[PDB]
Amino acid sequence: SPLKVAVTGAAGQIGYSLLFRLASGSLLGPDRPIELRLLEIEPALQALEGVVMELDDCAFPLLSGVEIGSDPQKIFDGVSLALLVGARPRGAGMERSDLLEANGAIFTAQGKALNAVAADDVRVGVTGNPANTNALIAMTNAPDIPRERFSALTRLDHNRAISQLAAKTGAAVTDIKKMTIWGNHSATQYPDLFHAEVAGKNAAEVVNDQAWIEDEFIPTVAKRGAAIIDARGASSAASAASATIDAARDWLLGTPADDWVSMAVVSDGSYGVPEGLISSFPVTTKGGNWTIVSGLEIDEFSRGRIDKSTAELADERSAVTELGLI
Amino acid sequence: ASPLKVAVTGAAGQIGYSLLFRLASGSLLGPDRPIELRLLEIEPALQALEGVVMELDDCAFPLLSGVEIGSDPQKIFDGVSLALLVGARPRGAGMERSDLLEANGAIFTAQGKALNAVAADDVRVGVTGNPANTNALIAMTNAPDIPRERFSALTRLDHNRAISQLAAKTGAAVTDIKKMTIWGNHSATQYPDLFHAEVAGKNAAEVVNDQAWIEDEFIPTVAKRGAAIIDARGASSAASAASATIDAARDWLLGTPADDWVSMAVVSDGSYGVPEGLISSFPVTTKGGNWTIVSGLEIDEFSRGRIDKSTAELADERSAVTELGLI
Ligand SMILES: NC(=O)C1=CN([C@@H]2O[C@H](COP(=O)(O)OP(=O)(O)OC[C@H]3O[C@@H](n4cnc5c(N)ncnc54)[C@H](O)[C@@H]3O)[C@@H](O)[C@H]2O)C=CC1
Ligand SMILES: NC(=O)C1=CN([C@@H]2O[C@H](COP(=O)(O)OP(=O)(O)OC[C@H]3O[C@@H](n4cnc5c(N)ncnc54)[C@H](O)[C@@H]3O)[C@@H](O)[C@H]2O)C=CC1
Repeated sequence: SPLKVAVTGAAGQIGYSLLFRLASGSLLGPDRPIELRLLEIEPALQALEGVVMELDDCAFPLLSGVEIGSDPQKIFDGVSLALLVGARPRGAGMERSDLLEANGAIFTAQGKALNAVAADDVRVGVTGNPANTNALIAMTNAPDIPRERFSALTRLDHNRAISQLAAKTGAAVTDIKKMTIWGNHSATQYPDLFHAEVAGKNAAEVVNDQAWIEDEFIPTVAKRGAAIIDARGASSAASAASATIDAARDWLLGTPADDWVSMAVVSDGSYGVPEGLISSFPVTTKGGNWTIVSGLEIDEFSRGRIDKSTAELADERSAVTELGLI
Repeated sequence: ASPLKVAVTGAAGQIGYSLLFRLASGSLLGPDRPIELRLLEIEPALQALEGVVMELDDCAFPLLSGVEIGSDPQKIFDGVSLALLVGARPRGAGMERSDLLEANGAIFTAQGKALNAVAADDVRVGVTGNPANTNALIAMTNAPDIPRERFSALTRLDHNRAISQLAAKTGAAVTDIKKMTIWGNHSATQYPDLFHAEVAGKNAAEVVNDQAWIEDEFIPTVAKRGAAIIDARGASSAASAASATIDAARDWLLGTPADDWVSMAVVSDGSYGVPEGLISSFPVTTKGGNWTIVSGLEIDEFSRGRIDKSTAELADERSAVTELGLI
């Protein structure tokens, strides 16, 4: 039976990479058909028709059907996975608050729609920026969907961190395990080498260089989005779509034993992350359910960085509360 | 498995951007066969290419064993077993499709020589850049030490587009559609052949039962699909062209299903009255990196007319690149 998958922002950059991955089998593998439900805003519908034409022209055996629309209550109808990509990208004259203000209402409305018409088993992945806060907004506006069903994307941060570590250590990405991104999808994010493993050995022990971690690794990961913008002239697209795919796939199909991934999810207070925030944690997944990895010891350096990020998250929560978005 | 060395030219372009990430995540060889990407561009695009590689790196693809970038085809093609020649000017910005022949041909003269000098003995070469058939003809001719059967031009997009149209018309799913054939040139003279195609074990032309629909709607719709995409999106069909490039290479290397066949523009041995030595689209089955033209098909009158128009065009293009000294 085809999985009903809603994708918002389907005519934009990320969408133009993502839809073809989805329809070709990148999400659930070669034996699981997919129904795509694509949401856009009015002046993009024509372009969306174009995208659908290309989808048709790929002759994808797993693509059971495509519906397009501009009403979230039509498109989210009975969907089991909602990928909320639609939102404006970061502009050059924008402060973070500018983008937060620009995009939040989207998630108020979409959270309400999901609450009204989504399938009982729905999982909701939020890619549109600011990811964490937009997920908080959607979650809060869908009180009849379990709060655990909402996750903001920090998987791009996670994969970027894996890439940087792999490059530094001369290891293959398949040798890198238990990478963690803590907190916000922003320049305050904390990539944690202290619980990661490179080819079976503690990553911090392998790289043996605190000054590298602080001066090169962390800010290269944290500011990689900006670096991509500078090198390419626009924010990440194909890699954001790939990260969206990885996160949703792992969420639905489960994480490898002896590994974990980064997902921004609602905090119950674990690791001193304020309750109610959407914050990136190390998690394992099984049967569509995530579990925050337990028993980790948080060193003083890591604690300082994590707190910096959660402080930023709390500020964002206050800001959207003031705007009346939640 | 040891990483397959795959060259992709035009890597910083639109098709490239839609192609590389699917290649690196396993679309070509499946979940357990790593690949080494070797990416070729011209100098003004190298900076953009760096950005692309940044994104590739940021996907942390387990199958992507490594990436090399450069502008020297002798270096980038070194040891490759698959060369996907996507690099070439597209239509637009002062150029119509007919202008591409002279604009792009020399690329393939040069890359042909490069491949001849440095590619792995087992190399297969797929030409996407337009005009695809004639560019493949040029590449093949300038690589005399590589078997002629190793070169193929992409008609798989036409093929997939025709499958799409047929499935929509008949209310069938794409999995119902078998034995689609595109004959001839990847151009407006292409001939999508419903007479040998199947819709779930039924003759496709009979299922549609409407010769007027075939001639007046189906064929021109398939032919002009690129322009339709542009008119709708405001940008060209990069994702579906990338998808077709992947399909063709994948089926070439891994083989076609036993109940099916695909379209590939390959060198003609005179089969079906297609002048020898043209790179022309044929129905083919594939096994282990080799193609075989499907034999014994009865060519009806109408089909014959259309096929001959397309091969006539291909002959004129061959003559043109011969006059230009590209072969
Ligand atoms: N979390 C992450 O790792 C990353 C997040 N992003 C964010 O993802 C978002 C999308 O980025 P791009 O695709 O590059 O931008 P884009 O502008 O190319 O595409 C956004 C699309 O969303 C559509 N849209 C706007 N409002 C909508 C609504 N209410 N419902 C449905 N669709 C709507 C627009 O019409 C547009 O086509 C941006 O906010 C960007 O900052 C981007 C990269 C990485
Ligand atoms: N056979 C088919 O079904 C299709 C063929 N095409 C053709 O594919 C070609 C590429 O299309 P797009 O990606 O849309 O164009 P594009 O302009 O976005 O990209 C072309 C890229 O090729 C690069 N390039 C030029 N000369 C090169 C050389 N000697 N070596 C390496 N790279 C080189 C350019 O710098 C550019 O980055 C065009 O010729 C287009 O007409 C396009 C769609 C379908």
